[PDB]
Amino acid sequence: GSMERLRDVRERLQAWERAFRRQRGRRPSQDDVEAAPEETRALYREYRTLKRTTGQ
Repeated sequence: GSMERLRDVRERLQAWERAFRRQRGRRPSQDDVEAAPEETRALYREYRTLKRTTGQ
């Protein structure tokens, strides 16, 4: 179905958390969070809130 969206999102999330926890090594800040666009913000905050809350 959505190969372009899934590919972009999947890659965006992977790289995101990748370098994120690599340099940040902790919860993000309003500076980096508000730095990203709406779409990205939702995606990041989504996997971030789910991963942080859940703990998986």
